[PDB]
Amino acid sequence: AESIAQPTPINVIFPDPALANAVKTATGKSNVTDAVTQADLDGIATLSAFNTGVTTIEGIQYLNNLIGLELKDNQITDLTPLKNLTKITELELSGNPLKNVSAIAGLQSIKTLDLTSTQITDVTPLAGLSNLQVLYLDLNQITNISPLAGLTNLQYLSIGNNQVNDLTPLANLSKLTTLRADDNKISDISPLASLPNLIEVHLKDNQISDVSPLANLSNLFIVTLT
Repeated sequence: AESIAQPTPINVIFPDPALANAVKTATGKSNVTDAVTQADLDGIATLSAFNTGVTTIEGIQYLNNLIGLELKDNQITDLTPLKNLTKITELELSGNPLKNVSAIAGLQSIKTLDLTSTQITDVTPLAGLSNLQVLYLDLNQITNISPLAGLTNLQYLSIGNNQVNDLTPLANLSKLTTLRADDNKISDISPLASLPNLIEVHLKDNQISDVSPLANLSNLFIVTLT
C-alpha cells in the first residue's frame, strides 16, 4: 500500500486542478488548498472527472482502495500513476490520447474497461486482465485480437471501427452475450459458432458472405450486416 508522508494540501498531491476538484468533493473538503490525511484518501471508493480537462492523474497512486475511475473525454497521456492500484474494477478512459495501454497490464482486478477512442493500435497489455467482463475497444486502429483469447470471463466485447480481420481469438470466450464489430475487415465468422450465449451480434460494414456459423446459435436476438 502507498501512503503520503504527512497531511498535505489536495492541490499538491493532485497537481491537475480538475482532478484536485474531484478529490475535494470525494473527501468532503471545502477547498482544493485544504489538507487531507492518508485515511481521507483511503476512503475514496469512486472518482469521476468526465470531460473536465484532466491532463495528468498524478496523485491517484495514493488512492489505495479506489474501485471505480471515470475519466472519459479528458486529455490524459500517462497512466503510470495507476500501476500499483490493486482494487480498481471499473476503469473508463474513453477519448483520452493514450496511444498505448502498457501501464494497465498489472491491473488484474479490472472487470470493466473502456478504451474507446484512445488512439491505440495494440491490445497486448490486456492479456493478463483475466477478470475482464466488459471491454470497449471501439474507434481505435486495432488489427490483432490474439491477446484477448485468454479473457474467458468476457460477456461484452465492443470492437467496432477498427481494422480487425480475424475473429479466431474469440473462439474460447464462451460467456459472450454481445459482440459489436461494425466497420472492420471481417469476412469469416466461423469462430462465432462456438459462442452459444450470443444474444446481439453487430457486423455491419464488414465483408461477410457466409452466415452458416450463426445458424445453430439459439439465444440470438439480432445479427446486423450491410
